[PDB]
Amino acid sequence: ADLAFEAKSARDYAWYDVSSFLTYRVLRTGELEVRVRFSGFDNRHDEWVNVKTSVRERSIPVEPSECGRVNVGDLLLCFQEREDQALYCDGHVLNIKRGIHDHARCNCVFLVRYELDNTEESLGLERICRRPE
Ligand SMILES: [Zn+2]
Repeated sequence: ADLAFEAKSARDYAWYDVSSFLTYRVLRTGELEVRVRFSGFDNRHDEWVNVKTSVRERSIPVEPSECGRVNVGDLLLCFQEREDQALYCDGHVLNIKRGIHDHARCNCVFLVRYELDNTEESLGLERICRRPE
């Protein structure tokens, strides 16, 4: 499979799936930014994003069978749903409460610390994605 990517928006600090890269530019600080096209979406969404900070290989869904590779301290992309918006943003696993289950569905409860505002939330596997490698 080909490398796929996600990019961090400087508007909301959330990660979004990238369809294609249109162009690049060098700020007079020497810092590299690329123009990205976002997945399944209008083209006023196009954004300049920093290459090193805001572009990375796409996050990976975790099957119930592999819920055991997610440990504490681990970095995850977490589906954060709040007062009317739902963003995918970084968080780290503070605690894991293992449940009894099988291949079909995971019922483990992961307590996550969101990186930005530092709030916390308890997520299930169905709402997180792991980092490659
Ligand atoms: Zn589990």
